[PDB]
Amino acid sequence: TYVSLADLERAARDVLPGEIFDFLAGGSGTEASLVANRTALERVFVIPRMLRDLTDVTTEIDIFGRRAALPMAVAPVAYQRLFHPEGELAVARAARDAGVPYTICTLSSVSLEEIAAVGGRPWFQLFWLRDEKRSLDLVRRAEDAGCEAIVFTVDVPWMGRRLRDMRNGFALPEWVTAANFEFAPATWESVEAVRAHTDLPVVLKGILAVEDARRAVDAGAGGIVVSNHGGRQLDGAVPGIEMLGEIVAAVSGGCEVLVDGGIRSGGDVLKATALGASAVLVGRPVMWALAAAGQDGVRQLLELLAEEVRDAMGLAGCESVGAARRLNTKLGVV
Amino acid sequence: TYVSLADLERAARDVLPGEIFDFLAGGSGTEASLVANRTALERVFVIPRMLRDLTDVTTEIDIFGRRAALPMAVAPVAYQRLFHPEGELAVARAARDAGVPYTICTLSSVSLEEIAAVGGRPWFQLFWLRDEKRSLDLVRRAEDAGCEAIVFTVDVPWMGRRLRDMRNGFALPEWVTAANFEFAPATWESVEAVRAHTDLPVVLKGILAVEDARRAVDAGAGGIVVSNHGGRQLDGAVPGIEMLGEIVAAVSGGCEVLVDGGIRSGGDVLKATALGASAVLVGRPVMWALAAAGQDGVRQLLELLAEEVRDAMGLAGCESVGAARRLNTKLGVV
Amino acid sequence: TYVSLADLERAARDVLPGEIFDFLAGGSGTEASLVANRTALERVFVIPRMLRDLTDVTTEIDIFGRRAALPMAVAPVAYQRLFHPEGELAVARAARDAGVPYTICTLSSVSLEEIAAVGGRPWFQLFWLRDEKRSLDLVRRAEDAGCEAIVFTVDVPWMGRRLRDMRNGFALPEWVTAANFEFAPATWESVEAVRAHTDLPVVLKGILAVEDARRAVDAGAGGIVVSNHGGRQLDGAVPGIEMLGEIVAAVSGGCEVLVDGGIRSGGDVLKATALGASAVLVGRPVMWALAAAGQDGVRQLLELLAEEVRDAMGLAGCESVGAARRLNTKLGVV
Amino acid sequence: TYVSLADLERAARDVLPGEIFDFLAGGSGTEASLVANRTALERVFVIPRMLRDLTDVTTEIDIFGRRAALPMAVAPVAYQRLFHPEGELAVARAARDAGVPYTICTLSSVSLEEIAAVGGRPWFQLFWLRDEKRSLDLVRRAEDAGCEAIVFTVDVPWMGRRLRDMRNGFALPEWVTAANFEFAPATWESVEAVRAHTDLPVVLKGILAVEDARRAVDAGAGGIVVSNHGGRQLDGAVPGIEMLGEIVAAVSGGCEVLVDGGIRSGGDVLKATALGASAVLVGRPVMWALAAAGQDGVRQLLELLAEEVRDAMGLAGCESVGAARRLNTKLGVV
Ligand SMILES: Cc1cc2nc3c(=O)[nH]c(=O)nc-3n(C[C@H](O)[C@H](O)[C@H](O)COP(=O)(O)O)c2cc1C
Ligand SMILES: Cc1cc2nc3c(=O)[nH]c(=O)nc-3n(C[C@H](O)[C@H](O)[C@H](O)COP(=O)(O)O)c2cc1C
Ligand SMILES: Cc1cc2nc3c(=O)[nH]c(=O)nc-3n(C[C@H](O)[C@H](O)[C@H](O)COP(=O)(O)O)c2cc1C
Ligand SMILES: Cc1cc2nc3c(=O)[nH]c(=O)nc-3n(C[C@H](O)[C@H](O)[C@H](O)COP(=O)(O)O)c2cc1C
Ligand SMILES: O=C(O)C(O)(O)C(F)(F)F
Ligand SMILES: O=C(O)C(O)(O)C(F)(F)F
Ligand SMILES: O=C(O)C(O)(O)C(F)(F)F
Ligand SMILES: O=C(O)C(O)(O)C(F)(F)F
Repeated sequence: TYVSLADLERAARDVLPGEIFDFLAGGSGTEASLVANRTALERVFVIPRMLRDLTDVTTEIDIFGRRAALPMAVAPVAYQRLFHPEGELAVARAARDAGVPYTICTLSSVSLEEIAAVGGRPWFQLFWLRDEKRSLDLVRRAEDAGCEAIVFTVDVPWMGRRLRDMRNGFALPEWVTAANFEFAPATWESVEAVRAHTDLPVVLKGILAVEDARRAVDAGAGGIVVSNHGGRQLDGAVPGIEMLGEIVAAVSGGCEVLVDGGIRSGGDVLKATALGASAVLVGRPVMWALAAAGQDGVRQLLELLAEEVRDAMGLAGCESVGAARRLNTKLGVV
Repeated sequence: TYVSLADLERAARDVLPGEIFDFLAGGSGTEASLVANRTALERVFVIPRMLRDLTDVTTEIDIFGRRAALPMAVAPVAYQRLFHPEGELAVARAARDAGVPYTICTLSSVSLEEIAAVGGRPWFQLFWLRDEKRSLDLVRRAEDAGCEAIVFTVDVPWMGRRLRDMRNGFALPEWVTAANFEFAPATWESVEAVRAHTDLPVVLKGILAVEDARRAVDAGAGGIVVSNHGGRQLDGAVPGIEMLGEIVAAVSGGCEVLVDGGIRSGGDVLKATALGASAVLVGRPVMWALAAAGQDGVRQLLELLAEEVRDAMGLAGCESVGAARRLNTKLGVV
Repeated sequence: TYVSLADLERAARDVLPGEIFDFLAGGSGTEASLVANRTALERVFVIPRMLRDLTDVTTEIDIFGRRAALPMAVAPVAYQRLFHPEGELAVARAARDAGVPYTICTLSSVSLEEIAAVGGRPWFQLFWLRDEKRSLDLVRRAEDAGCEAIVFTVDVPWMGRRLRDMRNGFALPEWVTAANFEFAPATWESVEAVRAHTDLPVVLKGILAVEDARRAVDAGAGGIVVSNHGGRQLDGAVPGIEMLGEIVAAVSGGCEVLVDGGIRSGGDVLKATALGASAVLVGRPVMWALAAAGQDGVRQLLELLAEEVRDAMGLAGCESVGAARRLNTKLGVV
Repeated sequence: TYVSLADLERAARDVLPGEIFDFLAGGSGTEASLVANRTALERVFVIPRMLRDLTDVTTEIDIFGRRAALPMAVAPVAYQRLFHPEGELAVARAARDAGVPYTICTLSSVSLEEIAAVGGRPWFQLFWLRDEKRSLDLVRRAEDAGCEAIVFTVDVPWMGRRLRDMRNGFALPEWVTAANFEFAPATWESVEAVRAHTDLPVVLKGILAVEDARRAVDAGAGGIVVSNHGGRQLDGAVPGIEMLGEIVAAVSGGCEVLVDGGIRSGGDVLKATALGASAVLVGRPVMWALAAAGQDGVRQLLELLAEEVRDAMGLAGCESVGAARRLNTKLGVV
């Protein structure tokens, strides 16, 4: 039985080959931004409210035209067959059963149409490719397969410097491939080409500057993910959680504002929502659960997160996610 | 001989079964709010005054119509027979003899009428129950038994996630019961029902938001306890000591403002009073003393705390608790 | 050869009996204020000036009508025969030869007249006693013996709670006595009685509140020492170095403003002067040198401190102590 | 293969004699300013921009009339034959081949004319000497040999207190000499004498006070290096990186503003440029590479730094160094 997300990390570290654990856990450079994602959340404290009606606490949200069971989605994580033989299918089935959106990756190790066929109203994460037409074909494939949003990753003009992977000489095993089939820097022109090619909401993942959040709204984005890519891209990039409040104020409801990086409990979800997030993404912990126990492991993680989110909301006096967004916070020292 | 409260923790850890020590020591979740209660006090420094008349230093206060020997009461702690066979009776006798109020718990392991019969003008802590009538009957029982204040706990719509207890599989031994005999979320309506049912002062324990402190005064509370429940409820809730000054300013004398969480010396009592508290509650250390040496252990703890409070007040130039409330503080780094 | 003051602490720890080392090193309570004296200095960084004339760097100051070779005096430390058989005489001889004022203590283990006969224009530290007439007789004795200033300690209405001493059961050996022969709280009336009884400058040692520094000037003090008594009195009292700049601004040249607590190098002297101190006191390191090597040890400490002060001043562009007081500082993180 | 600058430090520590490693690694006093150079950079986080054109990312700058391949130069480091038998010639050849300026030192262990003959448009670092005419002759020698800038070190009126060197009894081996052949405090008059004696840009290295940066522009300096001399001069001097933004604002383009101290990656270069630096100097890491592998080691270090600078710039949305200077930063906690 798992009682915290950290139990799942310990389980995944036991089972996975070291170099695959390092691919999953690592960040770029000195890993300063990886560590800072955790430090930044640890410094945030919630000011809970008391004595409110909790007859019908609900953790549901409406986002991108669908009800979701929690203010959370599974982050895009490439090559999930690295962690378990059922890879993306195991995670997508558990997310569907939990009512949580799952983000299908451009670098999925099972084709996007197979994962979409699991059901659950999934999203699709796009990398812009040197061949533009391939990127736009991926968007059309995702839409035709029933994906509900395009999560355009805007912080990977190229992959960051992953020193653990370099030191391990890590490469994909022969049995893991990019099943949808290189990176080209995306620009605002690329965003507009995607927006013109689809009716789905376009969500820009990897925004940290306030001006880029404003420009995303002006560009017609339906959402942004405030994110430093889990500390895997620019080493020294500010954590998303440290930019979130300023960004939420600047867009002033013009798009959904998600955040990711280091969310490791329902209490962390509560902190993100109190700082103004519409929802969070969760990356590494979902893969820990997949490595530890496959689909059932992911189901147990999502049940644990749902319990922790409900617990934290009610302890803070919030019968709905909207009420949680109106909580105040205080920075402290750890 | 004990020369600090930390000597009592070491003694209690030696004697108690591990799972009972963990029930006592633990907090919710990652224990971030438990640790932060200590960090927050450690960052506060007092600016002492010199050269004042200390002919007649007194640590007494008047609160809820009674003189108390120190600006301190024993916090409500459930199930004290877990720590010593005399449980609540041992603690209540020592508190009476020291002139300190003792808070009888709804979850006491000796009935509230037995503990009240010890004397000492006790308080009574109320949990709101699914059966409302049971809660209101408890209030009437407490009043009929001579309790002087109703300490309504407002931060437990349900118990937080106590991971040590889950991991230990902790349960009450067969020989410990709730001797007054489930939780229902309390609301402001519950507060009003209690206020209408009693002539005693109603004290809301577990307030952290400034607006909830203001509303408590408007609701007719005679006091509040600024508290995160010793880090046992919302993991990530701000420490009470970090909200205390703002709350004292907002209520501007409209009710007594107590604080708890991490008070471990007379110097900590002085810090709380300099931040504006009327009095503190002390929880875990009283149980350490009870575990270590029963009634005599509690007596020794209260004598040590009285000596440390007198010492700190006089070293800071304060002949009375009111003067201590006018001290200034400075945040520092530890 | 000693190249830092920390070499002397290591040497003194080797030679002294543990309980005497603990009497010297210890503070009150949890030792939070003892540690904070060091943390507070470590957080201060100097902004040095370049390209100034350093033809004739001088570390001298004029204070209380005498030239001193450094902006430093030996702090009052009781019972110096605990550390070396020559006790106060060894320290006073080395201070005289270095041109540094030495503070003779009320609790000296050699009589104040013997120590004054060493020469060197000494100061005299006064404790107010239950028998007032004894305190005023001490002042007259000190003046008749040629002491140049009365350092009235205002932060010891009684001794703080020295837990190391309690735990060690420390007591003075039979061969160490208060050779000038209990504490009574001093008040502003006591200050005025001393000021009326002597022509010497009265320096109030142990001021931390800005208002008490202002009142000291109004009371006719010639100086104050901004100090928490080396963390030995109120545990949780702010470090003097954290109050110094505010106090220097409030008195606006109306008296000399000294500081002590944790000065462990010439660079620390420079930080204190850049924060506005007229001079520092140094306590524990002088006793380390005395324990390690007697008079010659103290001489070596004072020569090392003089070299470090000259080095730091010149590296910061300061040909005089007055120029060092005009340096700016920046708080940083350690 | 080296994947970070820290790999080179480990390699250099293996090969060098301990006392030479300590000469290289050490700082003055307690090494507080040495450590603070790293802490200060670790606290700075970059706010990267996304979706910008990265077709032609260039790391080049124009400085002192020459194009440089990176916003970096090799800092002046005395006596490079201590680290490798080819000393300065090995480093200068690698810097030339990488397109990076190399600063020839007054205390070079190979004559300045030999090092200049390597090519690469070098700079020359000047110490002011007791015999002024020797300093001015050095300037003329450097100019006649083709050096492009005079880097006048203004923070060494004398050498700081290097406790590692004292404790090791470090001295130059007989086979290392000052091949160009004592310190005199330099003043603003010395700066003017140099400016009058040369047509080359004069760069004042070791400025930390804002007023001294302003005065440097007024004095006709072409640049300054904001620097605490790698923590080797005043122990307790603020890190240059903590003064850089204020200094850049005060000079408001009147001279080039470089910074040094603790630059250990391309990400650190990016932080310095986002705080407004025109370029950085790098000291110790260049010597680590020289010790580890001679000229080829330096080449590998400079190739690694070039890759990290390009990577960090592009990940932050910057196609040029000028764009990197317009990035914003946020202080965080580590
Ligand atoms: C192993 C791994 C692979 C990832 N692959 C992608 C990817 O292909 N596309 C993308 O937009 N983000 C990718 N991410 C970033 C995540 O979507 C997410 O931003 C980061 O992991 C969130 O932080 P968390 O892992 O701390 O929860 C990846 C993360 C990891 C750990
Ligand atoms: C073992 C334990 C049981 C407690 N039971 C109750 C309770 O029944 N009702 C309540 O209002 N608080 C309860 N508390 C909270 C305390 O009253 C108090 O808020 C917290 O312990 C104060 O902090 P301290 O222990 O750091 O002094 C309990 C605390 C502990 C440690
Ligand atoms: C062992 C010891 C004894 C002291 N005795 C006295 C005293 O009799 N009177 C007094 O005013 N201060 C006394 N002090 C305080 C010092 O004068 C000084 O304020 C404190 O030691 C300064 O800090 P430092 O030791 O960190 O340099 C004593 C300090 C120590 C360590
Ligand atoms: C061993 C050593 C010798 C140095 N010699 C000189 C020197 O002769 N002249 C000078 O201006 N700076 C000298 N410096 C300072 C460097 O130019 C530079 O300011 C400092 O090393 C920069 O920091 P970094 O080493 O952290 O990169 C020296 C530094 C070291 C480590
Ligand atoms: O973080 C990852 O591993 C990634 O997002 O898939 C990549 F490789 F594109 F950068
Ligand atoms: O902290 C406790 O253990 C408590 O307050 O008694 C409970 F259980 F109600 F939450
Ligand atoms: O700090 C000391 O030991 C003292 O100042 O001498 C005392 F005892 F008076 F408090
Ligand atoms: O830091 C150095 O070692 C130096 O700059 O060369 C010196 F010696 F001049 F101070």
